[PDB]
Amino acid sequence: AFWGASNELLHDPTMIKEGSSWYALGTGLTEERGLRVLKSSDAKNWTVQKSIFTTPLSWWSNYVPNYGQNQWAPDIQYYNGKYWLYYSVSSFGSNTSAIGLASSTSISSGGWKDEGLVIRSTSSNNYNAIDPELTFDKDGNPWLAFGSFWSGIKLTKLDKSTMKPTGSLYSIAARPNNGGALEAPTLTYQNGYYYLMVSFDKCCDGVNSTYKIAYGRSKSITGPYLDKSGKSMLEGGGTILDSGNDQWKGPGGQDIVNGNILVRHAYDANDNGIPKLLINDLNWSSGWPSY
Ligand SMILES: [Ca+2]
Ligand SMILES: [Ca+2]
Repeated sequence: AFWGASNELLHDPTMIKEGSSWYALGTGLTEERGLRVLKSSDAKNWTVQKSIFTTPLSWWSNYVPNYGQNQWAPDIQYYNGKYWLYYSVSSFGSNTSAIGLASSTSISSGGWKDEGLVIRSTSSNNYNAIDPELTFDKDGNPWLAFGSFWSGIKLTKLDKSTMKPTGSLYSIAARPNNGGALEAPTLTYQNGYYYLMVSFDKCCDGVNSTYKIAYGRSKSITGPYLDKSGKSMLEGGGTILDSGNDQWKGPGGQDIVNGNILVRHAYDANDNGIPKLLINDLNWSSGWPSY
């Protein structure tokens, strides 16, 4: 079922439970520094907390010299006794970007240790190092998906002791004939399959907001991810979970929480087109994700 939509603005959400509260994190407000943090007791009515990175980290300028003041598209998990917070440092439209990592033993305390650079991109790369997603393979070991535009969604294994990349960089979703207009991966292993969801974006309106949520599955984490029709996500495949409705436009930025909750943003046609946090239960019983 549909849990509801938030009061508070949130874009590119991730969410996690800590004690008697839920925390939802998102892209920082454009006019502020850092990452946006919301807290609630009911996952519906949220209060805005002090942001993460109200002070920027000094190393960011070494990789993204004219980074925008807000950081983007956080991702969080608790693993091996710590919270791991991946996030994006970038500037609007650019593929000169970096994904950073911070760690904590408590979200409510608001203390984060800088773990440094995860992966970066420059104009010389055919991908954009934003929109991280931490996932776990069938052996419980960590991997990172990321990407936005250019040749699309990438995947690397992570070293379980440093939480940074190891091995080769794999390609797992692309839209070669629609301008590379996809972003924001989320990836989970359920019932013997790897599932990849991505946001398909508008390619051609000069704004490139999210538009639909699309999915595919694969027996191996490195793909190919195939949609319900059998089409590979590397060739623009992806079955549409959600294309919005009368009130809620451009759903995207989706993240799978606890295996069976889907959070996402969508833009409120009844409230100035502001992106809000929408949450549904997720069912996998069909072989595929469903509301
Ligand atoms: Ca995300
Ligand atoms: Ca996630």
